Amino acid sequence: GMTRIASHRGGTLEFGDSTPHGFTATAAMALEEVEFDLHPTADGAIVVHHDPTLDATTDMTGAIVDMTLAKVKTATIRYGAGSHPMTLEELCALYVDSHVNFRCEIKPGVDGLPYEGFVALVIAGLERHSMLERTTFSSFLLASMDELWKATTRPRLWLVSPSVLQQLGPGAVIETAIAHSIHEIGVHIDTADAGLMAQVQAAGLDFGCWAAHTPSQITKALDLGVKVFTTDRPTLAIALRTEHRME
Ligand SMILES: [Fe+3]
Repeated sequence: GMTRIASHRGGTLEFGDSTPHGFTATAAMALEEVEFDLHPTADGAIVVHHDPTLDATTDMTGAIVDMTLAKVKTATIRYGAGSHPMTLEELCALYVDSHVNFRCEIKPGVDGLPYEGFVALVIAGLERHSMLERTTFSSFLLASMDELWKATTRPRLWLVSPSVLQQLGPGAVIETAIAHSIHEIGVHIDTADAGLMAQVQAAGLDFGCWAAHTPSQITKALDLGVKVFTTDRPTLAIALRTEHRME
């Protein structure tokens, strides 16, 4: 078939991290998914932002869950020409009329523990704005995968970090997925190879990748024939795939 392309945070290295501009630009592009992360605010809002704090990519400091949607909207995103962080409702508006689908990540808080009651709130929100039926859900945490398995019929994918992959080893990663009724894993592109993909598929699991940001990495994913990869350079990915097909 054809390896799908997911725009990492709207295309971080083209448009900045999680910017209205990058999401808008991604919404009009010739790829299949946009990838993004969500966190709650202290007053029940759902904001699109990678880290659980605002420090790294904005001019404001603090944990998103400790602050109001008001304060979060006062923050300005680095390299985002004046942009503020998006709510989920706002993000949904840009994609309702687009052909590109959602790949949502359930990230934990600053303490690394999952947000209590949030998976439900995200599922409600997406249903309320007519995108749930176009969302694939992802997380590094089995606690979050387990909540998703119980709360939704949408596709679920487990993000397997290099540490987990190396330490558990592929055998145990596969056993753990199967034990949790997880039908797809995503590994860091630098930890992927043909043998690993063989082993994963032989167990009945889909195999995708993440962090394919360079020409080398992007080409590796296409040559390997993975199901999907996230990329901070979606423009180049599309161009490299189009050219890979023909070659
Ligand atoms: Fe993510």
